Amino acid sequence: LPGFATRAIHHGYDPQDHGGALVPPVYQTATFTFPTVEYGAACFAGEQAGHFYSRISNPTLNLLEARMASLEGGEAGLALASGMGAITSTLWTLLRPGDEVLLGNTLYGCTFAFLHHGIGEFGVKLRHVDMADLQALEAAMTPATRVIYFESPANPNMHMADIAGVAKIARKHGATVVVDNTYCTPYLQRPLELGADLVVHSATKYLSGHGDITAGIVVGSQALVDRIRLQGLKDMTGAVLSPHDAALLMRGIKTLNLRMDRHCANAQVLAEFLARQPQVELIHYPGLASFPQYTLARQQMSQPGGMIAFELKGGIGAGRRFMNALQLFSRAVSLGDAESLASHPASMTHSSYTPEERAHYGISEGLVRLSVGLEDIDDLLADVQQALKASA
Amino acid sequence: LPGFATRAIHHGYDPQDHGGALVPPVYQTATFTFPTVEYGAACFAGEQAGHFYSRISNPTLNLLEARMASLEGGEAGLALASGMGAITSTLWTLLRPGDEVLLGNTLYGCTFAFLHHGIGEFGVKLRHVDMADLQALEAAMTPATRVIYFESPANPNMHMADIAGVAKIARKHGATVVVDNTYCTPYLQRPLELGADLVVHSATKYLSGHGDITAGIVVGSQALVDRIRLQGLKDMTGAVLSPHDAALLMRGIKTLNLRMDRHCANAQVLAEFLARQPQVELIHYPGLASFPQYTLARQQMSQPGGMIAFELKGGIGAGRRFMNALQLFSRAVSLGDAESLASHPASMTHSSYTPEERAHYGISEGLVRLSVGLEDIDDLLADVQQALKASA
Amino acid sequence: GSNKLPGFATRAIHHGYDPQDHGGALVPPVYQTATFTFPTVEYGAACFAGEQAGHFYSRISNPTLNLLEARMASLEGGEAGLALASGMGAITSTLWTLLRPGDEVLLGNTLYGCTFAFLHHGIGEFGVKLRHVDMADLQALEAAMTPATRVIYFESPANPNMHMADIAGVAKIARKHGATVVVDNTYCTPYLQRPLELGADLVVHSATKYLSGHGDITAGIVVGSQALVDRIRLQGLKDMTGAVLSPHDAALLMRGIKTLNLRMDRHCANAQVLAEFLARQPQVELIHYPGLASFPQYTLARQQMSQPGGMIAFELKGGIGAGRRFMNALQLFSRAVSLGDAESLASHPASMTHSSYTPEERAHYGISEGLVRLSVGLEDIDDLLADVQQALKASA
Amino acid sequence: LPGFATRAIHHGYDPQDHGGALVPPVYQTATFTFPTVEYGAACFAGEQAGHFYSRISNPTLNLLEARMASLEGGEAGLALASGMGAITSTLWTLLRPGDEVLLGNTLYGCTFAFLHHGIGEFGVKLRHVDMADLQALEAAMTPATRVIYFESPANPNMHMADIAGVAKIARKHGATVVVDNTYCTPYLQRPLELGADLVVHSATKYLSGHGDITAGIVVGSQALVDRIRLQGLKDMTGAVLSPHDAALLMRGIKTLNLRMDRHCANAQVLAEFLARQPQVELIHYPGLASFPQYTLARQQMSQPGGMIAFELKGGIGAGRRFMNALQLFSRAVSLGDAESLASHPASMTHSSYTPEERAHYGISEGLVRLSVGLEDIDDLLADVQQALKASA
Ligand SMILES: Cc1ncc(COP(=O)(O)O)c(CN[C@@H](CCS)C(=O)O)c1O
Ligand SMILES: Cc1ncc(COP(=O)(O)O)c(CN[C@@H](CCS)C(=O)O)c1O
Ligand SMILES: N[C@@H](CCS)C(=O)O
Repeated sequence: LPGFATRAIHHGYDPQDHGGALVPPVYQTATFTFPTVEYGAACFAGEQAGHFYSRISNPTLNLLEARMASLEGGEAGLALASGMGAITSTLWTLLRPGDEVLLGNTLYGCTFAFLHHGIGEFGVKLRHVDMADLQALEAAMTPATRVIYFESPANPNMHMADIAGVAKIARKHGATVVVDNTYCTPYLQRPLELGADLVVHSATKYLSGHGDITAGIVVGSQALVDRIRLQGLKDMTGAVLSPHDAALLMRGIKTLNLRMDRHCANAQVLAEFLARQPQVELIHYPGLASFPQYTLARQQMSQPGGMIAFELKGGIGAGRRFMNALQLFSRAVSLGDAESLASHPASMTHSSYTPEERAHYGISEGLVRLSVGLEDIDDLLADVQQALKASA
Repeated sequence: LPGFATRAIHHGYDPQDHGGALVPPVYQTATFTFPTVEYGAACFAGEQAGHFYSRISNPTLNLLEARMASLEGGEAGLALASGMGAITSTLWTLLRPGDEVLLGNTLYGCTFAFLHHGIGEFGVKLRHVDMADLQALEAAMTPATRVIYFESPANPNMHMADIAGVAKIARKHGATVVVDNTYCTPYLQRPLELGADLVVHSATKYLSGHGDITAGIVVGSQALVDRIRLQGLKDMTGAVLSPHDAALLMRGIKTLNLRMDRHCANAQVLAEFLARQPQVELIHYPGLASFPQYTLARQQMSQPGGMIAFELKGGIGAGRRFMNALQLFSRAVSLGDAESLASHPASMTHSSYTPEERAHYGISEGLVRLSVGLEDIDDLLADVQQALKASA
Repeated sequence: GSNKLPGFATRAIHHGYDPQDHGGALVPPVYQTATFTFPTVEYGAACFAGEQAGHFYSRISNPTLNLLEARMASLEGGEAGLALASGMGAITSTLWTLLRPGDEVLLGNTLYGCTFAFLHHGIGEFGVKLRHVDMADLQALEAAMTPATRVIYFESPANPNMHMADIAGVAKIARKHGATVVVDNTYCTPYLQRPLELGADLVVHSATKYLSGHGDITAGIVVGSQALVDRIRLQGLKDMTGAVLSPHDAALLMRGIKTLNLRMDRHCANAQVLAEFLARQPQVELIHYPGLASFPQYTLARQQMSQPGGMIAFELKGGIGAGRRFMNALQLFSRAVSLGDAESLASHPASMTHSSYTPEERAHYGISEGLVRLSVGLEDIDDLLADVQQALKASA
Repeated sequence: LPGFATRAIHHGYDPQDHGGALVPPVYQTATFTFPTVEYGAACFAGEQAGHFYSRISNPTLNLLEARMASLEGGEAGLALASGMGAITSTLWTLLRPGDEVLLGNTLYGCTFAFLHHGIGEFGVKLRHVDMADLQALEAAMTPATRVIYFESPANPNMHMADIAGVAKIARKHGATVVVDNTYCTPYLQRPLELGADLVVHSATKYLSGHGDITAGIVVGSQALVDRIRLQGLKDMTGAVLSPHDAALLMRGIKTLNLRMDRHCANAQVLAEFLARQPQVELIHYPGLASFPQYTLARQQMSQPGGMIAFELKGGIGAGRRFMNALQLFSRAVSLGDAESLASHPASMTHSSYTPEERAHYGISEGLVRLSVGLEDIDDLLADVQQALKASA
C-alpha cells in the first residue's frame, strides 16, 4: 500500500488515460452527453459507470473524492461547495422528524445554528453530551437516537472525544457516527479507522491550505455516501463544488503532509512560548504536557495540530489590545491557511450563540484563538511577543 | 434608467474603484481580515458594511447579485452554487412544519423530489394546483398557505401561469409568491414586476449561456434575500458559489440579450418547421398561434423563448430513434447553452417521478424537449429533418 | 447533402470537438498541465520527431490550445492555427521565423504602435530592411518590390486611422515576385474579413480584442498554411519568443468565439448608428467610418469587409484641446486603450497607443493630433448616443 | 528583515489595501481605464504611477514580481509566459549584431536552439566556455562580450559555475552576467547576492511546483528589468503571463521552502542508493562527496537540489529498459513537479540524433535524469529498485 504523500499526489489518476496529461484536465462543464438515450437512461437509473450532470457527479470531483477517500481510509468520498454543504447534506439525508441526534458539547457556530435554528425546527430532537464521558453518552441513548455528531478537537477550545468509545456504543444501538475532522485532516487523524461511519471536513481550511476556495468533503461507506449524494446534495442543498475549485483543492492536498508538519512545529513553539508567559491564564494546546486530555489526544492524533486557544489576564480588554497590536498575524476568522490568523470566537465565529449559550457550552470571555501559519517562527514569535507587551 | 444591455454590462461597477480595471478583479478568497477587532465585531453585527467570510458574502458575488437584481428589477440578489441551491436555500428559510406550499402542476424533477421526498417529509404540506386556473388557486388557498411556488413556462410541457393574477390572490390571502424564471431570464420575463416576491434561477442555463458553470440566483426584496442569505445559505445548505464561477456567470450575462435573441429566432423557425412535419403529433412552443396560452405568452414574455416540446406520432419508439439519429444536436439534459440539446424524458430522466406521477402531473412518454442553441438555423433544420425520417 | 460546409456560427461553437471523445463533456475539459507523459520511451521518441501524433510539452502544443487553433483555422479558412500569449506574440513569433538579416519587409503605411516599434527598434536593428508603402496604391507596391523583399506585412483596416489595402491585389503582386503576405486581421475578425481567402499567406490577430470580446485575457492567433504555421510554432514560439498561451485563457477565448457572430453584428450596428449621428454634428471636422459613403476607401471596404466594423475615428473642431474636454466628459464610454470589448472605449492614439512614434513619425504615417478613436461596444445605442451627445455639448 | 518563508507568503501585499482580502484578488483584465486623459497620457510617459495595459504591467503580475524580487534579493522582477519568454526577452534586449555572448558549455535544449538557430543567425556571436575555469573565461573575454549567460547547475549533468568569480571578471569589462537559477530556486541559491546582474527562471518548474502552469521570471536591477519589460516583453516577444497563472504561481511559491526541503531529502536518499548499485557506471548529484565540484556546490547552494543524473552500464538498451519498467516515476521531460519524473535523453529527446552526435554534447548513451518528487521515499526506492533489475 503506497504511503500517504504518494496517494495525496497520485491516487486514482493515471496520466495514460487522459492523453498523457501529468495534471488531470479540469472538467469545467455542467452537463455530459450520451451516445444513445439508452445509455442515458441507464446513467439516471444507476446501472452504468458514467456521467450526466455535474450537480450529481463530475470526473474532476470524482478524482478529489476517491483521493480523499483513500487518505481517510474510507470507501467513498463526496465533494461539496462548503463545509456547511457537507454537514447539512449529510444530516438532511440521515435524519427525519422523530429521530434524535446526540451532539458534542461544543460545535462550530454555523453547525450549532443549523442544528438548533435549522433542522431542529423541523422536528428533529437535539441533545448535547460530553463525548469524552462514555457513561453519560450511554445514559443519553434512546431508541430514537439515529445519529451521533461531534468535532474532535472541538472548535474552539480543543475538547477531545473518545472516538473508539463513542463508536463502540453506537454499534450496539444502531447509531451512525459522524465526525467533523476539519482541524486534524486525514494526515493527523482518521476517525473512520477508530470506528466512525462518516467524516466531514471544511476543505476550505487545511486541505486547501491557501485560503482561496470554499469547499466541503464527506467520506465514509459507499452506502452512506451514495445516499448523501443522491438525496442531500442532489435534492436538499444543491451545494455543488466548482470543478475549478476542486482542482485547486487537489493542488492543495499535494502538500498537505508538508504543510501540516510545519503548522504543528510552529504551533508547538508558540504554545510552549505562551506557557512561560505572565500575561497568559490558560492554554488549550494538545501538545503541551499541561493539556487535560493529553493522553486521549495522543491515541487519536499523530501530531498536536496547528490551532492554539488561550486566555489573557486582563480578560476581554487585554484581548482587544493584543489583537489590534498584531502586525504579522492577521485579525480574521478561518484557519488552516499559509497566513497566520487570530480571532475572538464570541463576537465573531460563534456570534450565533447568545451570551448565555456562550457560557453554557464552554465558550470563554478573554479567549483568543490562533491558527498558526507557515511563516518563519522567529517572526511569529516576535509578533506575539510585542503584542503581549501592548496588551498590558 | 439605462437599457437592459447597458446594465448587463455595467451595473454596480466603476473601474475607478478597482485601480482602473475594466473587468472587476476576481476575489478568489475564503476570508477577509480586519484592521481592528471592534471593526470586525461591527461587521458580524451588521453595524458595519464590510466583508468577513465568503460563504456569507463576497465582493465578486455581490457584483453578480447587484447586477442580477437590476436585471430582474428587484432590490437585492443572492448567488448560490446551483439552481437547486437557490430553490432549497429559499424554501428552507421560508417554510416550517405545518406551513403549506401551493405548487405549480408540473415542476422540474429535482424540485419535485426536493418537495415530495425532502422538505415535505419534514412536515411541510404540499398541494399541486393548475396555476393557470385562477378560480382553482383561490379555492385551494388556506390560512396555512405560506408559499406559492411555480415555474412559467413549466418544464417540460411549457405550461404557463398568469403571474399577476396569482400575485393578486397571494396579496389577498397573505402568501409569498416564488417564481422559477430559469427559462425566460430577466431579458424576456420579470416576475417581480408582476407582483411576485422572489424569483429563482438555475444560472447554469441561459444566464451562463456556455455550459461551463453550475450556479443559482435568488432576487427579491432586501428583507427576504437577507433572510435567505443568513439562514438558508449560511446554515441550511452551504451552497456557496465559487468567485471564479461568478466571474464566468457575469461574463455570460454580458451577451444575454444577444444570445436570447438568437435562441428565440432559431426556435421560432424550428418550431414552425416541426408543426408542418408528418411525424409530429403535437407541439408546444409559446410562439406558435396554436399554443393553448398564446395570448398569455405574448402578454407576459417579450419573446417566445428557446425551448420546444413536441411529441412524435410513433410514441416512445419513435422518440428514441429520433434522439439517437441527431448528429449536431447532442443527447443531454440541461438547456440554454450555445450547443443545441435534446432530451426525451421517456427513455432518460423519466425524471425521478413514478409512472403515475409523470402521467398525473403531465409528463408524456412520446415527448421530446429541445433546447435550441446558437448554431446556424439551416444546419439545425437539416439535422432535425434527417432525424425525423430516422424516427419512423 | 453532407459535403456542405457548416455555417460560421455552427463551426464557431462545434468545429474540432465531439463530446464522445472526452467522456461526454459538453464543454471541452481544460488541459491546465505543463507537461505530458509517455507509455513507453519509444512513444516519447516519436513525439520529438513526428512519427506519432502525440503530446509532450505545452509550450510546443496542448489539446486545449489545439482545439482553439483548429477552430480559428476553420473560421479563417486556413489549414492550421497557432495560439500565443498576445497579439504581439503572434506578430513577433511570425516575423522572427520568416525574416533574417538581408531580407526586406514591405510594411503598410500605418501600424499599431508596438508593431511599429518592434520593426524599427527591434528586428530592424538586427539587419532586416524595412520600407513603408501605401498598400492601397498597387502601382507603388509593385515599384517597391525588390529581389530581397521576403514579407509584405500590413493591417487592414489599419490601427488607428483605418486605412485599407486591397488584399487580393497585394497577393497577386506577391505571387508574381515571390513574397509571403502577412495580414493583421484584428479589426475585422474572420467573421467580417478573411484575408487567406483573398490570397494572403498568413493572418495574425490580437485575440485580446473582438475574438475574446470581454477584455479579460491577453492572446494571439496566427493562421495559415500547415508548413508556415509549423515553422512559426517550432522556431518563433518555441525558441524565439516563448509566448505560450495559458490553457485557461485559451478556454476563455473559445468561450468568447462562441458569440463572435452576435457580438460583431451588434458592434457594427451600434457603430453605424453612432457614426451617422456623429457625421451630422457641428463639432466634428472629419469622421472616418467604413460604413459612411464619405469614407475615403468606401468601395474597397464594401468589397472586402462584410460589415463596416466597430471602430470610429474622428476629429473635433478645437483640435487636441477640444479632444480632451470631450473625452473627459464621457460617463458611459471609458477612457482606455484596447478595443473590441463589451464596454465602449474612447482613446487618443498620439499620446497613448501610438506613443512609440515621435511627433515627426505621427504626422508622416497618418496619425493626427486631435484624433479621437472610439471602440463602440455592446451597450444599448440610446445610452451611447446620449453620452456622446452630452460630451459634445461639453466640448464646445 | 523577515525570513524567507514569511516573505514568500506576505511580501508586497497588505489585505487592508484590498477590502480585507486575505488572498490577493486576481486582475484578469486586459485594460485599465483613466479618470482623465491627462492621467492617461502621464502613465505612458512614466510621469504617473498607474496602470494601462496588462502586456506592459498588471497588479497581480506586479505582486508576483515584487515577491520574486524579494526572494532573490533583487531590485525588480518581471513575469513572463514561460522560461523561454524570460530568456528571449532578456537576450533580445541586451544584445545587438556584433555583440558576443559568452555561454556555459552545455545549456537547456531550447536555450541552445535560441542562441544558435535564433539570435545567433541575426549577427550575434556565440562562444561556449567552461564557467568554472576562471582563466579560460578571462582569456575568452573580448570587447564584443556584452553578456555572460549560464545555468548553475547546468545539465551535462550538474556542472557548476563560480558565479562570484565570473562576476569579478565581468565587472572588469562592463559585461552583464545572466544566471538561469531554475534548478535551485531562490530558496537554495541567490546569484544576485554572489554578484550576478540578472537571474532568469522557468517558473514552470519548482516555483510553481505543481505542473499546472507555464511561466518565466526575470529578477535584477530596476534599470535592466525596465528595459526588458519595455522592449523585450512589450515589443520583441509578447510573452505575457496570464494573471490566472501568476496567481497559481504565487500560490505555489507559498510552499516553496517546504517542497524544496522534501525534494532535496528524497533526492539525497535516492542518490546514496543509486551510487552503490552495480548497474550504475556513474552518478552526478551535488550532495555526494564524490561530486567533482562538491566544495563549489556547497559555497553557492544551501542544499544539493532535487535533480539527479546518472549513467547505466548497459548503455542505450539498459536506459530504455529502466525507463519502461518505472511504475511510479512518469516518463516525461520537465522537472520540479510534485510527481517524480524520469527522462532518458538517448532514447527520447535526442533519439533522432546519432550515437556520435550525443557524445560530444556530453550525453552518455545510458544517461538517465530524475526529477525527484514529493512522494514517500520508500515507494520511490521500490520503483527505482525494480526498474534497475529490469535494466539487466
Ligand atoms: C470545524 C469546522 N467545520 C465546519 C466549518 C464550516 O465550513 P465552510 O462551510 O467551509 O465554512 C468550519 C468553519 N469555521 C471557521 C470560519 C467560518 S465563519 C472558523 O472556525 O473560524 C469549521 O471550523
Ligand atoms: C492591430 C493590432 N495588432 C496587434 C495588437 C497587439 O496585441 P496584444 O499584444 O494582444 O495587445 C493590437 C492591440 N491594440 C491595442 C493595444 C493597447 S496599447 C490598442 O491599439 O488599443 C492591435 O490592435
Ligand atoms: N433542468 C435541466 C437540467 C437538470 S438535470 C433539465 O431538465 O434538462
